[PDB]
Amino acid sequence: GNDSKKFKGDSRSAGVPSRVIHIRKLPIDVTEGEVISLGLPFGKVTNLLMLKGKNQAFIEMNTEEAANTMVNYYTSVTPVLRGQPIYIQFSNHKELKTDSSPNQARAQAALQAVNSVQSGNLA
RNA sequence: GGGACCUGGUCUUUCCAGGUCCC
Repeated sequence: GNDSKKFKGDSRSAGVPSRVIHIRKLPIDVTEGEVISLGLPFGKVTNLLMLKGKNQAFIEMNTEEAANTMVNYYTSVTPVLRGQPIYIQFSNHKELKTDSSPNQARAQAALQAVNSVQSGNLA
């Protein structure tokens, strides 16, 4: 039926079992909240890496259906941040990590603004 | 051989390819 061999895939293909998205030609003046904001209307986002020093970015969806729908819309449209359109496709990686730049400190902090409860009972 | 400038590719922060200018 509508089913297929979705058990494998890569960044140059679609239907990947991985929950990771990649963005190319990423703008410079753009921030961690923008890379999250383009993936939010597509489902829950639970990880993020800003690849500053390069025009690239990475994010992780909490669900495979959120990642599947995101690129399935972005496979026919190009997202834009601060008014600047840039390319997107699946990531070749699996689960978000950071191992090569201090820029990991800003990406792991921006996710807290998009996931905290911010309720008035806090102190 | 070196430097500067522009565009494209890109899979973890870069790297790579092409064009232009100067020594």
